This record gives sequence, structure tokens and C-alpha cells, in this order.
Amino acid sequence: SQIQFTRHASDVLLNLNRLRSRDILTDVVIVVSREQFRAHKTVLMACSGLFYSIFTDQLKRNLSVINLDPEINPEGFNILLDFMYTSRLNLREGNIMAVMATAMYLQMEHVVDTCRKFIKAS
Amino acid sequence: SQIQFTRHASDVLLNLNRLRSRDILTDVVIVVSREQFRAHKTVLMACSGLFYSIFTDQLKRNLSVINLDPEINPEGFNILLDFMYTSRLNLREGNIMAVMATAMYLQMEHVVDTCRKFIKAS
Ligand SMILES: C[C@H]1COCCN1c1cc(NC(=O)Cn2cc(-c3cc(Cl)c(O)c(C(N)=O)c3)c3c(F)ccnc32)c(Cl)cn1
Ligand SMILES: C[C@H]1COCCN1c1cc(NC(=O)Cn2cc(-c3cc(Cl)c(O)c(C(N)=O)c3)c3c(F)ccnc32)c(Cl)cn1
Ligand SMILES: [Cl-]
Ligand SMILES: [Cl-]
Repeated sequence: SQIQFTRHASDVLLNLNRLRSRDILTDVVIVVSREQFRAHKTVLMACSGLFYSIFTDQLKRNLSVINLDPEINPEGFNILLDFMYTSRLNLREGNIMAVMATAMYLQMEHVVDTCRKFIKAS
Repeated sequence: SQIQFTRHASDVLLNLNRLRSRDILTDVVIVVSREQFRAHKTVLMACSGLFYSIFTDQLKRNLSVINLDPEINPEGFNILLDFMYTSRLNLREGNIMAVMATAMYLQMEHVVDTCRKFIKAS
């Protein structure tokens, strides 16, 4: 047989987000300026070319802290971290530029492309 | 805004499966008889009432090995582990009973319900 459960992936992602919200099995702290965000390395690697390229390297795979560029907008980062765990991207005229620049940095090409389609009608 | 990416969850899950296939950041070995299966605790907790109840307990959250009931059919387990990481459930007349009994054990209620709808037309 070949049975597909169409809500399984989204249900897994929701439960991964629930674990993040309770700090269960999170294994990295992402530092952006004074802001610190706990996450699961596997989700970060699954959603970001930057985090994938960092954690794939055995020299950096076991790092518990990752200091990002301090010029990154923490609100921008948080929006993309939420997107990572929810499939929902919360863009506003007062964050599109920060979110598009931060998505570029994190190598989330499909979010940068959507930020472009977004500005093309803003 | 409220932008939803409809393929994000399934893409994350595929990338989590890719990491599993390369043994990247797997943090548990599940032992079923002589068969050993490496996985990510977070995915197991997100897909199984059994693994969720075990890893939620701080007494067992940091366990690197989990010995399951040796009477569990390893093929049955592997089918459900693949389902966990793929959303696809591969049932055949020669595995439905083993997969339905193993799903019961792992507390994957929606897989047991589908195994019931399945047998109702088998
Ligand atoms: C190497 C790859 C293929 O050959 C088999 C092995 N495979 C592979 C790759 C892995 N990680 C990555 O690709 C990292 N990454 C993730 C995304 C990504 C994912 C989702 Cl879901 C999104 O929505 C968006 C978005 N909206 O922007 C962006 C991404 C990207 F846009 C550009 C570059 N990199 C990205 C992992 Cl963890 C396991 N296997
Ligand atoms: C406590 C819960 C609600 O209140 C907020 C907190 N929340 C919560 C719960 C978590 N884990 C679990 O629920 C464990 N579990 C997972 C599944 C499950 C998941 C998917 Cl996707 C499936 O396809 C199937 C299936 N086809 O069978 C089964 C499951 C089940 F059917 C029965 C019991 N337990 C299950 C996690 Cl990790 C994080 N938060
Ligand atoms: Cl902080
Ligand atoms: Cl083995």
C-alpha cells in the first residue's frame, strides 16, 4: 500500500514548536545582539542554508551557542524562527525589509523570493 | 500579514529524514530485539504517545538508548518509523497486523485507526 497522511507533516511541525515553547530537547542558543533564542539544531538545518552549512560541518556540529551577526534585527530573526516552526510568515510594512535582509543572511531563499513577490505589491 | 507556505512542513520533514539517513544529530538508539534504529527524540515525541510520555519525563529525557518490548516486530517498527519521517504508511496484507499492533504499542492512535479502516476493506 501507499497511504499518505496529509496532515502528518504539519502536525509534527506543530509538536516540534510545542517542544520548543517548553524548552524540551532544544540544543542550541542563537545569540542576536542582546537577544537569545533557543531552538533545535535539526529544525534550523532543515529550514536555513546558513544553519545547515554550519551544523553539517563536524567542526561545528556540537556547538551549543551560535553568535549571529550583531547587526541582524532580532525581531526579523524571531519572525523567521517562528516561520521555521509554523509555516506562517508574519510580514508588515514595518518589518518586510528587516525580514528580507535577515532571510538573505540565513539563506532561506524561498522566504526572500516571497518577500520580493510581497514588495512587488506593497 | 499572514503568509502561509503550504509545502514548508513537508519540506522540513523531508530534510529531517535526510538528516536521519546520514545520522546527523540523531540522539537515541531504539532497540527492538537484535534490530537497532537511530532517530531524533524530538521527532519520536512529535509522532508517538509512548516516546512523548518517556522523553517528557526528566528522569528519562536524556536517555541515549531505549529498549522496546522484544516481542515487537522490527519490520513493523521500521514501517512506523518511516511513516514518522515521511507521512507515508506502507501497509501490505503481510504486515497490517504487525503494523497495527506496533502502532498500538507506540500510541500512534491515527495509524491504528487507519489500520482499522484498512482491514475494513481488506
Ligand atoms: C542538500 C539537500 C539536497 O540533497 C539532499 C540533502 N539535502 C538536505 C538539505 C538540508 N538542509 C537545507 O537544505 C537547508 N535549507 C533549508 C531551506 C529552506 C527550507 C524550507 Cl522548508 C523553506 O521553507 C525555506 C524557505 N521558505 O526559504 C528554505 C533552504 C534554502 F531555501 C536554501 C538553501 N538551504 C536551505 C537538510 Cl537539513 C538535509 N538534507
Ligand atoms: C499534549 C499535547 C497537547 O497539548 C499541548 C502539548 N501537546 C504536545 C504533544 C506532543 N507529543 C504527542 O502528542 C505524541 N503523539 C503524537 C501522536 C501522533 C502524531 C502524529 Cl503527527 C500522527 O500522524 C499520529 C498518527 N498518525 O497516529 C500520532 C500521538 C497520538 F496519536 C496519540 C497520543 N500521542 C501522540 C508534543 Cl511532542 C508536543 N506537544
Ligand atoms: Cl534575551
Ligand atoms: Cl541492527
